[PDB]
Amino acid sequence: NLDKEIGQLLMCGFDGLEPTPGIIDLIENHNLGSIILFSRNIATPKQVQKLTHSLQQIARNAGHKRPLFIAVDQENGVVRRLGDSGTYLPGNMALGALGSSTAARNVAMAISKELLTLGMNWNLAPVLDVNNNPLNPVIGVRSYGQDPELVARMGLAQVEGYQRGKVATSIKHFPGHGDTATDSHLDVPVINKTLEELDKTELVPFKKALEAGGIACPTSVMVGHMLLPHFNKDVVSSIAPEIVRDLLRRRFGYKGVIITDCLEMDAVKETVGTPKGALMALQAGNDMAMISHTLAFQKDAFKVLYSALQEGQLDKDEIRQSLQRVAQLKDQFLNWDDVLQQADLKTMGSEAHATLSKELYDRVPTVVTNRKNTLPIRPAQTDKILFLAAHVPEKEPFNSFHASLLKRHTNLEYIIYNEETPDLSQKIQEADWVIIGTANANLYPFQVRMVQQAQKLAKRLVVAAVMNPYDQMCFPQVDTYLVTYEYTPPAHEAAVRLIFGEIETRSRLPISIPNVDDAIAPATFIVDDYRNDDDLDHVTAMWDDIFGKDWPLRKDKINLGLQRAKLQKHKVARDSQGKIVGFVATQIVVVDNKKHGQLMLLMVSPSYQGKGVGTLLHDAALEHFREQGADCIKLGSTYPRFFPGVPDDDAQSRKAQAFFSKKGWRMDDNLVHDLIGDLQDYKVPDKIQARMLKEKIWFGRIKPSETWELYAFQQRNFPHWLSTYQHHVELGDYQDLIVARQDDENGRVIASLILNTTHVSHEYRSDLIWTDDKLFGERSGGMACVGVAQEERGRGIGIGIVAHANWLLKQRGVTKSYVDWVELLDFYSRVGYKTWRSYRLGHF
Amino acid sequence: NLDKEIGQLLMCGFDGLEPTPGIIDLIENHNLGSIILFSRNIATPKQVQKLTHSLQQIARNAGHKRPLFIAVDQENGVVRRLGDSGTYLPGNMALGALGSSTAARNVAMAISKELLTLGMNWNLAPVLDVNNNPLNPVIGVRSYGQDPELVARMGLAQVEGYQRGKVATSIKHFPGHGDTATDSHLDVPVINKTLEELDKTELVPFKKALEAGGIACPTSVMVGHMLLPHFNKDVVSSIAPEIVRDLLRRRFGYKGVIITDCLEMDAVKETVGTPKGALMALQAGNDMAMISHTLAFQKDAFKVLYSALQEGQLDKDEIRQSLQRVAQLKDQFLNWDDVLQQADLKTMGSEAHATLSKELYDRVPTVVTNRKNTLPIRPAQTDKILFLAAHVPEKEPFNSFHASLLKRHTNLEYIIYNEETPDLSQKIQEADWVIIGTANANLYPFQVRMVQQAQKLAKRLVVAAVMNPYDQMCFPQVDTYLVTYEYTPPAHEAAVRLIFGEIETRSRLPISIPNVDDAIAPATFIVDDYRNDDDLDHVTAMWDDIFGKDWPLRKDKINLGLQRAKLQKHKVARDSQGKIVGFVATQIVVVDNKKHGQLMLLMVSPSYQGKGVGTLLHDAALEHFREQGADCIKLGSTYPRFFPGVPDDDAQSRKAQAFFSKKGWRMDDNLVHDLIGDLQDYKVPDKIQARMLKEKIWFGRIKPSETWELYAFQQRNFPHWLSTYQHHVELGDYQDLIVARQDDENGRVIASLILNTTHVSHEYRSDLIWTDDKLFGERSGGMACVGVAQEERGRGIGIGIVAHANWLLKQRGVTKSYVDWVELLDFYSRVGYKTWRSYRLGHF
Ligand SMILES: CC(=O)SCCNC(=O)CCNC(=O)[C@H](O)C(C)(C)COP(=O)(O)OP(=O)(O)OC[C@H]1O[C@@H](n2cnc3c(N)ncnc32)[C@H](O)[C@@H]1OP(=O)(O)O
Ligand SMILES: CC(=O)SCCNC(=O)CCNC(=O)[C@H](O)C(C)(C)COP(=O)(O)OP(=O)(O)OC[C@H]1O[C@@H](n2cnc3c(N)ncnc32)[C@H](O)[C@@H]1OP(=O)(O)O
Repeated sequence: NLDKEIGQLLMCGFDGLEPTPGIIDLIENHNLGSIILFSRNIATPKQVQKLTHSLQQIARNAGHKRPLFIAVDQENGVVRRLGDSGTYLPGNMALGALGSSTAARNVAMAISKELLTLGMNWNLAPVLDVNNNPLNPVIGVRSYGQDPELVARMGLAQVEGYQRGKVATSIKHFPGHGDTATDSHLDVPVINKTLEELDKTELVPFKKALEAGGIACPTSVMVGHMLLPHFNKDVVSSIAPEIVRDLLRRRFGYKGVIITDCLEMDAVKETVGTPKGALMALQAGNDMAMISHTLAFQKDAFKVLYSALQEGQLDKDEIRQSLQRVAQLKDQFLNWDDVLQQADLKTMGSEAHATLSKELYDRVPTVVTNRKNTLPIRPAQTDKILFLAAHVPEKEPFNSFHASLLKRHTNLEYIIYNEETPDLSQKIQEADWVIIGTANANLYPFQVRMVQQAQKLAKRLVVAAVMNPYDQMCFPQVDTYLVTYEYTPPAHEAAVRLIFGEIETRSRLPISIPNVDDAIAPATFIVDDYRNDDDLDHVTAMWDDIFGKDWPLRKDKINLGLQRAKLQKHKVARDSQGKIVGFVATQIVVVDNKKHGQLMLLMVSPSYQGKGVGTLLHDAALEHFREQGADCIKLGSTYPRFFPGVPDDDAQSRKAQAFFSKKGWRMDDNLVHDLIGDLQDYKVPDKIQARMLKEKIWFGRIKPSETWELYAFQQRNFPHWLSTYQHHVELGDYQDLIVARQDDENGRVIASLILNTTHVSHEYRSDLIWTDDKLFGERSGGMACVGVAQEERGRGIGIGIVAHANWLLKQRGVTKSYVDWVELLDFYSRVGYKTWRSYRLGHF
Repeated sequence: NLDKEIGQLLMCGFDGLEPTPGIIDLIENHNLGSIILFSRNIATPKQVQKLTHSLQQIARNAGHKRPLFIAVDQENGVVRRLGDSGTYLPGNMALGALGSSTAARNVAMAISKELLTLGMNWNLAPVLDVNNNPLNPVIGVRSYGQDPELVARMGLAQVEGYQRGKVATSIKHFPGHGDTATDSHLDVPVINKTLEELDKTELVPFKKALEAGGIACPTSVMVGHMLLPHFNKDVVSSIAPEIVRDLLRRRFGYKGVIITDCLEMDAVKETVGTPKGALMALQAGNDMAMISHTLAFQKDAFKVLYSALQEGQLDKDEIRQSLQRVAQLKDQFLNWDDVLQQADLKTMGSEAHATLSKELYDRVPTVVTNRKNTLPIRPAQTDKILFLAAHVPEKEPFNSFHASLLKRHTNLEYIIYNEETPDLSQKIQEADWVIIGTANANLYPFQVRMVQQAQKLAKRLVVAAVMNPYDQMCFPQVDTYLVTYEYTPPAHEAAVRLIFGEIETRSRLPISIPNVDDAIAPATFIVDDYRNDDDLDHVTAMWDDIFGKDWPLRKDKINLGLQRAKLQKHKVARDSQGKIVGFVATQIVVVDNKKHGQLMLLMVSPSYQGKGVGTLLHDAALEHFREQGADCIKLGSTYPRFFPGVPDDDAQSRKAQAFFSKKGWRMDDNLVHDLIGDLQDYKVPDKIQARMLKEKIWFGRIKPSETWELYAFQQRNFPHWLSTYQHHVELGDYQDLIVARQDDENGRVIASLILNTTHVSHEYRSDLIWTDDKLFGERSGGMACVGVAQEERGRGIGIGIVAHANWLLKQRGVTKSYVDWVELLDFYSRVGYKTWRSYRLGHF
């Protein structure tokens, strides 16, 4: 009935660097729909492309309707299956400490690119567990931090990032594994909390992800293994319908794929059979069962499901809906052509991703205490440095630390200390500097003793914790302590750079360290909602301060720009004393029925630039868009607008272009221009008069009863402008809506454009805001949305109607004319317009 | 201015039950604007009225422009000044535990009523401090609870309630005194937190309150005395401009009054002079200084300000702004007539408030643990009960507790234990039941010993913590433990009621008790936003369960009512398993440019009524209105609409009316009716045909070009209906818009009404939803917004246009006609309408 088809509901691993006979059977006979891989299987880039293609080949020959999913746990920091095949980029708490959702988004994009070229098309990530427990072993630095809002902010960003690169996601571990001291792999963790308690922390990031507007909403959710007595005290969360069906499916109304964590962990293997745990998972409402590692359970589980399917121990109607959800998920990401074609090995962003890693990691480690100003250290060449590193329970992970120390200082001793290590007192007292490397000392007593010992003896001690940042809770006497949030080579490089004062701590602890309350606070800026009643004068002053030379702009024009923005969301940045230091403007517009986010303006005061304020505001902007589902984002705005893209005619502006591309904005190669035209003594050239006379073209306004003819025109020929014409009509600016007609005032509309003139057009028209005496004057105007019908092209009408528009402006007393956002410079050269300012567009 | 005027910026108290020469001097000569009273000054209702009236007269007599403010700390739990002059109603944590914002609002209203009648017109309250510290001596139960969101919720509701009752407020203590173990009256409390930290908890309730839309936004804010080293490490927040101006005035942009806590507290007096401190307070940016007790300081402080005014040590410009803010505030609440009248002491709601006290306190105390099912106790008359209570550091608080037990049991011994108390072991073992009253045992070790002692010896133990609820942290072994949240007499009464099983625990701990993980969790219901894609069928089902008998209503009509709701915010209530058990519907509409909140519908499944679900949904709705500033609230809705008020034709609906009035809704004495009229064979009466023909009145549809004539009519004569007409015009239903014109189809508009007809009117018209075969059926229609110009009344037009309306409807094939929400029954009786259903309206 559904015997072969139920293979799509599974995900299974294997051992080695090429397909086993096991998984070949499962795929070919039992229609297995998803694979999972680990470092065991990741040989190296060439081997993996082959491996993924091999599995894919066998799947197609075996007659699968859709291609396999090939999943992996790529969380990036401490946990990372790529190894040396792919780039080291910051893991979760590292990113949390870094504090930029944009940074995290980019990391996920960079990773998905790498995974997709190798054949991975499903990253089991991100982790949305919240780390409010100092002693959490399993989810330590795998969580972004202690604050559920920070976890949401960063989580959404990565789900976007990964899925933006055509790779599926799984937010985990539902309902929240971050609050326990118990490890899921070893024992059964208990979360003794009610739904009300869960709503306040655990579920915050999950709720926010599920409610995301578009690409930032995850495509699957993973249910970990934890006991929740207030919901189900008999069985673990993955197989309890109170957690899966009642909470995730019913309450939250989640329509996507639900999958389990590995059913071979002791939390479910030592409560029931892993083949039994597979049945109870799908009974609870899971769409999918995970069985990584040991084949035998994979065989059993399959036969367990077949028999249960015969009885009626599985609701056949529910399994159909599950198979439907898995089909939908596959159709979103998978197609046979490019799944088999494979991409070239150089299409991994290896070089670009490498320079991202260097750039990010310099902003990661935190100096937590520095009571004696030991850091930065500036030893003399002949000073003896003792570097003591803890043993690990990857093999010698503190060797990269050692390497990085060597680049700065060679008179160095490197010892890996453990429980057995003979007494090192004498070395500690003799050395001029002692550096100790802890790795979860708060879980490994020998490290705490080592640090406490050295504290008594060392001349100058510094302690770097490279796993969880909580270690100093065990030795608060230590005056100088820092954290790297992960033991990766680049995290150690950055940690050494920090120690030698090459770099400066910019990150902020995403965590509380118990018994350590004098944490060092960097200068912090906070983002509030813009309040026009209170903030307008300051924003006005900021504009003149930054743009006043080339773009002087009075308070009311700024206010017009800002107050008329659709679905607006403007923010300011304030220092600790509430003084405004930066501003960002923002609107959302619908085009083709896609939400479009427009970043209208981003600016910060000169004396406060280069402190991360721009980045704060910028992230607040994209985080808002992200939640709203504004997935197509633009630099500058259409209407209303300060700039259509990024100014190009001064250095500070071009510098701001680099700022934006470096964050991930795709800037255009070519420029875009605003034109200026003198009309002092403008006459319509005779050739055009004669042409328009010969063609029998009529120009003039549209009347209210004729509006439909102008809308009909725009709908057929320039639908992207209809809303602009409609906006003016709402204000009653009919005198600015000029049309060309055939023969006379009753002929069909064959062309049109939008005039504007200072003091004539409605006060809420932002067509021309540059009315300062040093730019365009009082006696100023312009035109826009110029267009001729397709049928009527090549009769000289376009140049006619523009030339007429110039005449009309001259009639109104206009001496200086503004043609905004155009490219055909030779066209407007024929009627006296030379270029005024240039911009480079950007989008995302 | 300016020296006389500065007295308006001061608040001073005094000794006795009549004016001292001291304050008489301050009022008469120094222009003191505000008084503060304490228990010293309150003896009895009669004498307080005489006191407030005397103070008020002297101010009037002495030539004050505006009345004195008369302030008091009336927090209602452990902090009260009224004593027995006013009703005992639940203090803060009692209300947090109770869990209803409507209950907190209703308390404040009752208290502001009692205060005003005595001449007290400023309550220094509510406390928005968040109590996340288990050891907090000041601000224990004075805080609503641990969750800042709960504190905001209740805080807004009380600020509404007090100001609703024409009494001023001061939210306190900015920036948030909830997190310390140090007491402000004794020593300087330190809050070592950054702005970013404070924003997470301390400042949440203050921000929520400051951003409230209308009456729930507070009119003053008090700044406590606490050291914040990250902002200012030299002086306490009261006199630190980094807290007062930079944070409250600039960053939050608050425009109301800022006032200090008492400048006589040791935090201010023992750091710097109390006179000196008043100068620094106004320098920091405070509007108003408090000096509650000592005449010498009140005298000196004034002398310090007069000299400070001379130099220019005070920004004179800033003082004028302050004086204007005080003037603003006084003008909002105070006028000489009411302030000099002494309202009858019958107009204190004493008997009603007594009833409220009883009703609420039954929903207050919580049974926290009851492992042995000791509660409820059922002692035989001859059993011996021993009651041991802690000494206080009032009188003998647990006394009332003693009196309450006596009523249930005669054989009872009562001993107030302390440190000196000789051993009591013998009586404990001998007693059948032992009851121990603790009063912050976690602060007083002798109580912990006493409980530990009894834990082993006593036969059957129950422990009642009557101050802070945290006491069981000191003795988790105790199986049977309850808490009252305050030692007021009715809190104790309710506690005893719970002990003997007369009542049952309905509250939930608003707090976490350390070392007690097994709290008795009652079965709870959580409220989410209504999702129409998931919940429509269930809400439709729920409708049929509850109203299906007399009001059968199809899904699409329910969906129309709900989706067309303006500024909608609908909620559902689920149980732990996500099953929907209740629904509330809501919209906001603007009339006279005030926001009007409309409670469209409130319903819960029958099997789930009487479990607090209606209250949960109800409060969620009122919290939303309160925040939005929708201060005029209605039962039912205008357009769209299920009901215009509460139905009256069945018992369940009449019972639901009681439900609303108990919560404080004002229900009308009279009813309001929907009408039904059979048109099967209707004819226009001959007398009316004549009258119309005689008055030469013309009827017919309004044409699009004539729309302005209809709007002009409605504007001049029925402004409250304009928006409904406009709504129908947007849909294009001109064929339902009938007018009366003078002679002719071109005559002035003199009357109008709105028709509707099933399958003829636009699909989004909700005029008539009752189209079920058993109600009005498919051949159905109606009229609304029937109105004759005031200059044209008594020409039989009203009856003419309505008689015409029936005719037109009959022309359409309508047999049953719906006239909704009317009163003039005899009028519609003349055209064959009898009453169909009746509703009682309700407002707040
Ligand atoms: C569509 C439009 O909005 S167009 C208008 C854009 N505005 C302008 O053209 C002119 C005004 N420009 C500005 O206000 C600013 O220069 C902005 C908005 C472009 C950037 O604001 P800033 O606060 O300087 O940004 P931020 O401080 O995050 O700068 C990031 C860079 O500064 C450096 N930096 C930031 N903080 C630190 C720190 N604590 N220590 C050392 N270096 C730092 C980094 O190198 C970082 O990356 P990059 O050098 O690779 O670019
Ligand atoms: C605009 C319109 O909506 S028109 C109104 C139309 N709606 C209806 O008529 C629907 C029919 N009625 C109902 O659905 C419900 O009865 C409602 C909505 C009126 C009230 O909902 P309920 O859930 O019953 O209210 P709730 O349970 O909060 O309180 C009801 C009573 O039970 C009591 N109660 C609640 N929980 C408990 C408990 N755990 N133990 C003991 N008593 C309790 C309350 O104190 C209250 O007592 P009171 O009668 O002395 O005031």
